[PDB]
Amino acid sequence: ERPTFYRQELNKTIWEVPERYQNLSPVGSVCAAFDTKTGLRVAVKKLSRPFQSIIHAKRTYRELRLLKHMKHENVIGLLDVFTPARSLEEFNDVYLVTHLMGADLNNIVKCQKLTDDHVQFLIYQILRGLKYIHSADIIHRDLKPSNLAVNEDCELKILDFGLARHTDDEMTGYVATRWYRAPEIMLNWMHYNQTVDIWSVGCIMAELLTGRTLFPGTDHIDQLKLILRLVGTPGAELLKKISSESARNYIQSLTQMPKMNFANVFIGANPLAVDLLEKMLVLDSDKRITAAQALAHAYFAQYHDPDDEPVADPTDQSFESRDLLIDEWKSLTYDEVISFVPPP
Ligand SMILES: CCCCCCCCO[C@@H]1O[C@H](CO)[C@@H](O)[C@H](O)[C@H]1O
Repeated sequence: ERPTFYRQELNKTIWEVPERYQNLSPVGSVCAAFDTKTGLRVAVKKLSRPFQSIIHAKRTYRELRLLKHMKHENVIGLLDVFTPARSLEEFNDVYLVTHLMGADLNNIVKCQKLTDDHVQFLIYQILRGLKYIHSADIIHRDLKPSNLAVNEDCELKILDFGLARHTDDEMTGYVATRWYRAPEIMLNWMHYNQTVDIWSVGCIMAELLTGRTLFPGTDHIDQLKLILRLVGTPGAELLKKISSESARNYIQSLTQMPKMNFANVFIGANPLAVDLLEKMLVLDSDKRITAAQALAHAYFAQYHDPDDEPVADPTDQSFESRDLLIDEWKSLTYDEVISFVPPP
C-alpha cells in the first residue's frame, strides 16, 4: 500500500518522496517533478516546519483542509498529499502535490502584449474562482501574477494557499509582495474583507492592460503614496483607522492628492474595462465591488454565464475556534493525510 520512498538532499533540505516522483527540481518550498504514474509535470511543496508551534500546527491543518476542499476549474487542486512517516508518532513532515501548468500571468506579461479580449477572458476566469473561494468564506490573501497559472488552452488556475484565512478571523500581518495588496492590510486592520482580493485583481488587471506594474512601491510608505497619487487622498470618514492611530496622523500629514480620472490614465483601454477598475480601486472596502457583482459587469458579457459560475459546498470551519495542543492539531492533520482521496 505504501510506495517505496527515497530521500535525497535538495538545497540544504531532505526530501523523502515516493519513487513515482522523478527529477525533483527547486523553484524556491517547491520542487518541480515528473510523475511517472500519470506522466504529468507536477509541483511538490514540502511544508516548512509544520507542528513547530501550536500556531503552525493550526496553520497546517487549515491549509490542507482547504486544498482538500477546493474543487473548481479555476482553483488549483490537490493531486496528492503524503508523508514519509509510517505512523502518527514518527509523523513530522508534509508534502503537497499539484499540477504544473506551463505558464503564469507573471511571465506571459513580461513577453506578450495582451489585447483586450485576452484580458477579458483572463480576468473573468480569475473572478470566477474568486466567486468560488469567497463562497467558502475564504480570503486568499496573496493574489498576484505568479500565483495565477495559465496553460496552453489558456485555462487559468489560482495557485497559493497558506496565507488564506476564514473571514471573521483576527488578521495578523504577513510576508508577501506589497504591489497587489489592499491598503487596509497595509494598515494592519485586525479585521477585514473578501474585497481585499478585489483590490488585487484590480491591480493585476491594470498590469495586463498597460503592460506595467500599477503600483511598484519599494516600501510601505512609497507603496502608500503611489496609491494616493492615483485614487486621491480620502475624506474624513478616515477616523475609521483607529486600528493604527500612529498611521492615521501620518496620512493626515501627507500632502493632499486629487483623484485622477481613470480615462486620462488608461489611454486606449476599453471604456467598459476602465469603468470596472474604477469600481475595484476604491480605498473604501464597503463601496468596493464584489467578485459576484463584478461577474455581472458588462465587460464580461461575452463570457458571463451564471449557471457555470458555481458556489462552493457545505463545510465545517468549526475547528477555527478550537484551542488544542500541538499534538491534537498533529493527529487531526495526520488523519486527513490518511483519509485523502486522490482524483481520477
Ligand atoms: C490610503 C488610506 C487607506 C484607506 C483606508 C481603507 C478603507 C477600507 O475600508 C474599511 O475597511 C474595513 C474592513 O475591510 C471596514 O470595516 C471599514 O468599515 C471600511 O471603511
